[PDB]
Amino acid sequence: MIVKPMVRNNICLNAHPQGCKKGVEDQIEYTKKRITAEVKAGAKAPKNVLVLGCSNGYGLASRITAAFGYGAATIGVSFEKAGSETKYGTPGWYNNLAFDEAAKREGLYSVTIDGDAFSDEIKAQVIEEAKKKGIKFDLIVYSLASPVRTDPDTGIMHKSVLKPFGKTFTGKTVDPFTGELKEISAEPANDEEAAATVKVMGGEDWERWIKQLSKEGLLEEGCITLAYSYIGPEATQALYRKGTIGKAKEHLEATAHRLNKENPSIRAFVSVNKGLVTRASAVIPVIPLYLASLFKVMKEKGNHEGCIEQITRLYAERLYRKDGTIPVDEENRIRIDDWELEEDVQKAVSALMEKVTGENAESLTDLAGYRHDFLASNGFDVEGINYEAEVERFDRI
Repeated sequence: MIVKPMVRNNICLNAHPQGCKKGVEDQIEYTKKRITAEVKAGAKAPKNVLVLGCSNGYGLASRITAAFGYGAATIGVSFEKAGSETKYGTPGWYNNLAFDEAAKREGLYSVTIDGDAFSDEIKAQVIEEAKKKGIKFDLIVYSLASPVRTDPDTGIMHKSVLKPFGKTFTGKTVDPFTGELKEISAEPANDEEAAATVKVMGGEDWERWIKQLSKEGLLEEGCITLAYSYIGPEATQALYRKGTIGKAKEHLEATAHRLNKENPSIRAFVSVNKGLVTRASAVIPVIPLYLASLFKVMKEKGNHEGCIEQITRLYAERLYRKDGTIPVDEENRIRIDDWELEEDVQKAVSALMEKVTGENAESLTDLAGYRHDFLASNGFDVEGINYEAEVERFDRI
């Protein structure tokens, strides 16, 4: 049948198999052009990489950059739903298929483990595969993105929330598909939601991954491990700084800190990345309007980045530099949101957000870019795909 996007409750339910494939291929093509012999010259390189949350976003870009930019062997872990002949798989499933197929063609070692990365079973499968091939990891990318986590020690499921503390957080927002400006709110959270959010979005599982791998002797001396995060603009501080998200990030930072203390042979960092369209963006106040404005400003300035641009820059200009350093802020965090949080960028975005109305939104902001990023995450609206051609089956390509 002809596959078109199906969005319900601000979520794209289905996925285009060929579109997802093309999306992966485009990132690979960029990486080959971005990470050249000259960029790599005189710098170290990853060899054995573990990527947790490898099927989309920053995780996918991290695996692609490591594999197709540096030639590294990668083990990827993600929790997908398989396609089947008549029903849809998750976009990450098709992405993983595209990646492994491309990696095989290049002659690269690539193994994808599908399952709950929060579980000890999945960790066991990783350790087993690593033991089998004599692999010691020198780079571990933690990019897990889930609203829920089942505690491996208790079996209790925890649900994260995106809410402030004390007062209700209210701000403008925009529907990129209709162009309508709205006013939405996030109610203040309780102690349970706060603890649960830290349980899900903090650094517990990350540290658990590291400690288990270290115990099995699967970490190379000086192994780099990163957990991706976000700080955001002043307008959203009520959530990302002082909200439930803010507490989770604080736990993430304290975790990277504790990791370095107990493993003198390791290099752990929180990597603060730029803002991007995510599954949860739609329900967050301010965020969609900010991002649409941010995309507009940064594309005009020439410093706009997507996932693959962000991560290739991360590898080339932070992790593997010719000077052998790893630049961090005053809190020992890697910052690649540095272009986003430039004063000239933030002032332009702030001025832009104040001028946005229902009549000028499509013209004043990059609603087009927002729609593309939202759709491309599921394989829709990507260049070079017919879309008027029908998909024969959904368990392939």
